[PDB]
Amino acid sequence: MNIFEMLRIDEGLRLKIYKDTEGYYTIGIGHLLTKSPSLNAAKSELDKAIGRNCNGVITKDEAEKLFNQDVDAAVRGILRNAKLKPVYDSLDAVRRCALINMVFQMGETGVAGFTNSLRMLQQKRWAAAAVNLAKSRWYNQTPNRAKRVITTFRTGTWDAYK
Ligand SMILES: [Cl-]
Ligand SMILES: [Cl-]
Repeated sequence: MNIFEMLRIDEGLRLKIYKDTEGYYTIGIGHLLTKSPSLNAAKSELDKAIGRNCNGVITKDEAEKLFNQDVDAAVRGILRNAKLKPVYDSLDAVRRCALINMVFQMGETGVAGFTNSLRMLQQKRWAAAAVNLAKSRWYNQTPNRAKRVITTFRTGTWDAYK
């Protein structure tokens, strides 16, 4: 299992603009287009992102291209971030994937705000970190996806995804 398979399970693949769980305009494998109500702000952001007139529809190849960009942006974002980097560096490979997962979904800024959870992970206090992570809007809004990520942090294995 790897980061790509993991995120593909959590986000799905959609070739048509669609609205995410929060009502935001998204496409492909979890690629946020805009936080704006406007479907047109979305179709435009979309053509700008793809470099063609898409009219809200992209191909598989295009979805995977955006996905590669986003995973790469997530990983570099973490490595540049004074708060995230030390956590990432202290973790084993599987748990590193779990942190990338959260960063991909909530952005660098959102995750960096999980101060206490971050401390616990860095302290290798698995069980306590799992309990803390669950006390969040994140967990309450997308519980099944959050539980899979949380179990990943707790156990250090891919069990939740297999
Ligand atoms: Cl809560
Ligand atoms: Cl969910």
